Amino acid sequence: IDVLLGADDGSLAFVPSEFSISPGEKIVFKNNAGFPHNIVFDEDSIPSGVDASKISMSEEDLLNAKGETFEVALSNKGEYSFYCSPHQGAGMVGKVTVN
Ligand SMILES: [Cu+2]
Repeated sequence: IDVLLGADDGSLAFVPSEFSISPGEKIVFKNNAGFPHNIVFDEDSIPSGVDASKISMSEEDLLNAKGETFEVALSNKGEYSFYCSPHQGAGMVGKVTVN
């Protein structure tokens, strides 16, 4: 599944922001508008035992240019909350359910 980082009208949002996927399905986050952006998984809001480090960008890492991607595959079932660190306050947050 492809997820846009920033909407086509410049809104600071993940498009889509809430979605479900099957285990092993790849998520391709694509830098679109209002960059820089990043994708960070909340360590307190992911399934028990999962290493946030294996699926997240560092809060200091950034996708700076249009078209840059971050790809991740999730295996453990459950809900995962994620956000864009510089735009968290603006509401650039999401949640993926692995079912
Ligand atoms: Cu952002």
